Amino acid sequence: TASWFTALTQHGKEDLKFPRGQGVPINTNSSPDDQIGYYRRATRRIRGGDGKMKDLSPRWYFYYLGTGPEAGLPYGANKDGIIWVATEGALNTPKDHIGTRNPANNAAIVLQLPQGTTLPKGF
Repeated sequence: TASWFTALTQHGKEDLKFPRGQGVPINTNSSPDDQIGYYRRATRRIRGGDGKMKDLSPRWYFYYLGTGPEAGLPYGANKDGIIWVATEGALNTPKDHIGTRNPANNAAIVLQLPQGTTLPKGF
């Protein structure tokens, strides 16, 4: 269970969020009804240089609605580390026909957004 897309890295202090209508990654292999889902924060820890564990910059992976680690959440559900995005005209239906990616036979799609998308500080 992998995201179809590469991650957004949060270098700043602000959690990811998008104005309504923005934030769905571009995917030419999906249609207007599909453009809806969530980002999920994935945090990694590493052995620091001084020996103590430390956090790396959080990553945010996009998943289509009804897929991925929170495949059961309905759109808009409040849950820490989960933020919601939807393009105008998407259908609030699970996207099982898109699903998630098997790295064995599909590279990640480099995450792109249409120009002029409003990113928070640090993304």
